[PDB]
Amino acid sequence: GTSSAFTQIDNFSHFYDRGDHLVNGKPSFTVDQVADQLTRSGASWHDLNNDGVINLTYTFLTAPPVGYASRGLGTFSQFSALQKEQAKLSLESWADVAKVTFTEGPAARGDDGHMTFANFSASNGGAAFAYLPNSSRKGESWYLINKDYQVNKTPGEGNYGRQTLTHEIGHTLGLSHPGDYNPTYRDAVYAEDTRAYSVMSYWSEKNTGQVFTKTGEGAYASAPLLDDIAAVQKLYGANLETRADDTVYGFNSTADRDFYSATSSTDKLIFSVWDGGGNDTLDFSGFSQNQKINLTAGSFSDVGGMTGNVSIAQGVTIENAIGGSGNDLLIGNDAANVLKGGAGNDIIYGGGGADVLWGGTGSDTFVFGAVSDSTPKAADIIKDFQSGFDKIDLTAITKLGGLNFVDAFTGHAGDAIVSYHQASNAGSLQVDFSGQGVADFLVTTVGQVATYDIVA
Ligand SMILES: [Ca+2]
Ligand SMILES: [Ca+2]
Ligand SMILES: [Ca+2]
Ligand SMILES: [Ca+2]
Ligand SMILES: [Ca+2]
Ligand SMILES: [Ca+2]
Ligand SMILES: [Ca+2]
Ligand SMILES: [Ca+2]
Ligand SMILES: [Zn+2]
Repeated sequence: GTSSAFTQIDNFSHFYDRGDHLVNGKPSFTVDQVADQLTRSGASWHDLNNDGVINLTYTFLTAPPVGYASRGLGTFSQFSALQKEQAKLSLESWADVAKVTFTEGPAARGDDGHMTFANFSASNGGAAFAYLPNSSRKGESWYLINKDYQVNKTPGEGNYGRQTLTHEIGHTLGLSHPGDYNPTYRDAVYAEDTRAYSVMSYWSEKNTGQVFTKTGEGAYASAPLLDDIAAVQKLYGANLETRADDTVYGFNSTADRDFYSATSSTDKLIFSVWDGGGNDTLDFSGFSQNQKINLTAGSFSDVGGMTGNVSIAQGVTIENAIGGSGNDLLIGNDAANVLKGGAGNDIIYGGGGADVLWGGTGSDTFVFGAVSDSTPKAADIIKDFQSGFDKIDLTAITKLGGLNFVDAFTGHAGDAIVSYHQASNAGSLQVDFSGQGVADFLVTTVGQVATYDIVA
């Protein structure tokens, strides 16, 4: 067996596993499988000028097009400045992940296509609608506005007015709904068909167990989520030029995107991280709720008192993570990561590569699941180890067999050596798991480590 600390880590890393199993009686689909499902119509824009990207233009209509009255949409009206500002933010988030550009202007000669945005007042027209890129109205999207329906009048980060724009633009890009779909999630074709995985879904995250808000309140992702991202990149290619240098997401964010920014402990973040390279950090230092942060590509995290609301896109490598003042879990990846616990009692799992770990205040547990996690040639470093408070857990390696603390390796498996260098305040832990008479596991610390601070 293992310790509770390790079990909590292993559980969270598998908590959102997708594929090859039944969930809610429906098949669980992987991100790749969903990317195919959302693009099953075959409709897309084309690179007419062959420059390796889809360059599109758009116009905020100022007057009803020819044949407009035959649509039955009622009174025509131009987008307001608010809508124009939000539409641009929606277009931008799509342009960040896929090789597509959107430039305001009239249909031009070298464009691969043209888009249009406008409003109507006749409810019969629905809350909003768009057309696929292979239709005769390719590029068009329409939004309802009247006394009885006002959500499109004040679109804004986090509200349905903004996700609507992002959703309709999705359609114009060639994305379909997760299913053909009175309809309910029961009619879904796969399990992850909820707004927790894709803004194209009609169902709430509640169907899959996630928790974003309370009744009476609304909370919707403003930008393309995990599956949406995969879907569009599969169509137009991933944009690696986006934020290719060091980036911070969340608190103290440097991503310059409203939906990746947190300035209050009450903020509700719902996003999927797309990044192009560099040493990146997920800073969630401003929240007081227990969190669970996973730096694995394509994985989900429970951020700011919510669950399954944050994720990293497939093919993205994020290097660092900062917990809040609650008791959190932090899981790194194969890269060298800087993992910060913050206040509270945290459990930190470095993974592969030499990692830098910071417990913070509170009793913290640095967990190791394999020997390859902290080797002599690539050992982790605990910068703030507090003897008699913190612990080093090797329970997943020793499986509770214990260690034999000695001063020098005798050539027996399980021999462990805890040393301290009172001059540099540096401590270390060595062990001979294989029993070859030399160390095959090393953990360096800034702060004296004792024999009792080790759990095995
Ligand atoms: Ca082009
Ligand atoms: Ca970056
Ligand atoms: Ca990176
Ligand atoms: Ca913490
Ligand atoms: Ca690591
Ligand atoms: Ca600590
Ligand atoms: Ca801590
Ligand atoms: Ca490691
Ligand atoms: Zn739709």
